[PDB]
Amino acid sequence: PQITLWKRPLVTIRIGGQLKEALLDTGADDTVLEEMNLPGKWKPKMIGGIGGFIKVRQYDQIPIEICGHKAIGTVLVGPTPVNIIGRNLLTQIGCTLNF
Amino acid sequence: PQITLWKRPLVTIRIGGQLKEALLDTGADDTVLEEMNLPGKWKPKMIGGIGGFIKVRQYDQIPIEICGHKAIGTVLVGPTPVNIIGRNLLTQIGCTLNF
Ligand SMILES: CC[C@H](C)[C@H](NC(C)=O)C(=O)N[C@@H](Cc1ccccc1)[C@H](O)CN(CC(C)C)S(=O)(=O)c1ccc(OC)cc1
Repeated sequence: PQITLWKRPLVTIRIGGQLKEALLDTGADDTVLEEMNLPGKWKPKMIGGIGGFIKVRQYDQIPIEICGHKAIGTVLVGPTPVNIIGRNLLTQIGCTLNF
Repeated sequence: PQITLWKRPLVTIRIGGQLKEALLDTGADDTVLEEMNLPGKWKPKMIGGIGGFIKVRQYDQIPIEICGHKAIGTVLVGPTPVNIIGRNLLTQIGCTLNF
C-alpha cells in the first residue's frame, strides 16, 4: 500500500497467532512490542530513545505478518508506549519513504 | 526521492542558518529538534517516548526546508539526541510510506 501521514501509520500485525495494532516507525532502528508472551529463548537487552533507556527481552528470528507482508526477525518486548515496527522489519517488507 | 530503510533515514534540513541532519520519522507525531536558541515566543510541553518524557519548547509557524522542500509549522526544541522530522511536516512535503 501507499500510506499517507495525516494520521499515525497504524497497521494490524499477526504474531504468535495473535492480532495487534502497531506503528510503522521509520525513526526506530528496532521493533519493540508491548509486554506479551512469545515462545522460545530470549536475552536481556537495553534500548534507548527520546526519554532514556529501557530494559527489553530480545527474541530472535520471530515471524510477524505486517499488513499482509511476511517478516521474520528480531522482536524486542518491553515497556514501549506503543507497539512499534522498526527498520529491521520495515526493510524486510520492502517499505520505503517517498516524496 | 525514494529513501530505503537499511540505514536511518537522515536528510539535511534548514532552519535558520543551521543546516542540520534530521530523521524522517513516521513514528513521530511532532517535529523535535536538538537544543537551539530560536527567536520568538514559545510554550512549554512534555513529550514522551522510550524511556519516558522530556521537556521541550514549542515554537509555532517556523519555516523549515527539508531536502529542498519548504515546510512551515510547529517545532519542538529540547534535549533530544537526534533531530526528528515528524508527521506534521512530513505531510507538508508529500511524504508517504510505500510497500
Ligand atoms: C528502537 C528503540 C526506539 C523505539 C527508537 N530508538 C532508536 C535508537 O531507534 C526510538 O525511540 N525512536 C524514536 C525516534 C528517536 C530515535 C533515536 C533517539 C531518540 C528518538 C521514534 O521514532 C519517535 N518517538 C515516538 C515513538 C517511541 C512512539 S519519539 O522520538 O519519542 C517522539 C515522541 C513524541 C513526538 O511528538 C509528540 C515526537 C517524537
